[PDB]
Amino acid sequence: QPVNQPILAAAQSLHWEATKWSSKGNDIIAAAKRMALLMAEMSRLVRGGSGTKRALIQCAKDIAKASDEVTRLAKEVAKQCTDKRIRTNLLQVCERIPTISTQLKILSTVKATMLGRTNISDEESEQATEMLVHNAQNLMQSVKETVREAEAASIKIRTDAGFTLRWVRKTPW
Repeated sequence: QPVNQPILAAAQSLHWEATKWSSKGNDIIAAAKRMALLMAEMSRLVRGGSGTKRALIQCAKDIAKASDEVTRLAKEVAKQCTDKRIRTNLLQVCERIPTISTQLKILSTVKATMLGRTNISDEESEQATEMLVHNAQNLMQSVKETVREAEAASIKIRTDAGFTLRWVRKTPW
């Protein structure tokens, strides 16, 4: 029942952004929603005492897989974008995500191995937790920025080229 509040808040931050749009014809939106949902599960798992070890590692694996989908798709959009200013801005963020999510897998495994066990101090334990939480905030923020910029980039899409990603806002009606 206990939940690591900053991870849950980072997850809700991403969710608030992703749910501004429909997933229909929008994978970036679908993957971002999945990440937000998985990251909320992560806050339960880090704060949960047992059985977390297998689930903590799998949750990080799921989140990293969803991030590769976000990165892969956001890179195509940058490619089809005429505005260099937006194209350049989107690409760096897309590039950073794989590094952050690779780090999520490492830190989740570290936190998972160091659990239940009384060998390590409460200091090393909290630190492992804080490293994980920091990575989670960074990841949530990077995907949120990627969602916002990918939408901004769609406006400038090369005229009549390939297939675009559909941006429909659900806030109205």
